[PDB]
Amino acid sequence: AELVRDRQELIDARKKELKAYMMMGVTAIKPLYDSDVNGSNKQAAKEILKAMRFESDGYFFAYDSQGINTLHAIKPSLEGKNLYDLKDENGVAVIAGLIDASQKGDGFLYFSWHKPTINAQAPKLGYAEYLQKWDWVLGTGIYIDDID
Amino acid sequence: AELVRDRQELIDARKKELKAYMMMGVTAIKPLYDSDVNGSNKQAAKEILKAMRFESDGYFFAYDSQGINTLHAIKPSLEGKNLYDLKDENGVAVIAGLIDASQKGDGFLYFSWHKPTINAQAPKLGYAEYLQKWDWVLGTGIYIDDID
Repeated sequence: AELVRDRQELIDARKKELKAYMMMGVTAIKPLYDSDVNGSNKQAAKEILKAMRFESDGYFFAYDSQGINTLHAIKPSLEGKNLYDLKDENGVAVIAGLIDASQKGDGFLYFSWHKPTINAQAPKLGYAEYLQKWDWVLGTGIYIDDID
Repeated sequence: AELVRDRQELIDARKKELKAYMMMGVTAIKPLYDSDVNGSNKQAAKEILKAMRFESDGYFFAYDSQGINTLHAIKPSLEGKNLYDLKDENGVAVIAGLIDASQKGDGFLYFSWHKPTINAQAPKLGYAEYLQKWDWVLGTGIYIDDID
């Protein structure tokens, strides 16, 4: 019960951090987002979000409501690909799950994904917010393999 | 000793957060900073940094090595003023202390400053990093009045 409690404390602290990091990304592009005329500023906002880090493994991605990648800080070759049907190694439908979490739920989803610092899959806790003007589900995450 | 220990744990957790937030701000402007030609991109970087928040009280400021404010997210009327001699209510030379912390020390300084959410002075822990190309001591902080 105690070791379980300590783990949940660590998770909850990380969820609070995730909301802060997301706020930083959303506010960093706010001048562009607010002044946008039919997508004129999307390219500029992409360049800012893809540069941002809160640690080596701490980066942004975004997908539209159809599951098409609109930006990826780590693997920009994903941009323009439809990943709606993508499943992780445990059968989690990651992209569909993030779209739904951000729109209909609390923004959070557990799944496995490439982890930059080891170039291999690892368990992650993702957090996404929906930016309706651009139809972007904008997300980031923390890796939980240290806990787990 | 226990209540002292819990306070130090809270402080250290906040210092870790501060380093993350600073990284986000530094990386958000990296494309601009890296491609800058003699200050051409400073204005654009200011607009991004002044919009960023990690909470209502979580924002950026910057001063040059002479103590001249170069950006302030909360009170932009400070920009261009020389605040090198400024002292808080406890006689802490805030601007000189941040310049020195960022250049010669560990980046951290305790001082009191206007806190947005109460529009009044409150104790703060600041963290600054030096960006030499622009001579900006770029900083942010967390308010500690809750602990204290």
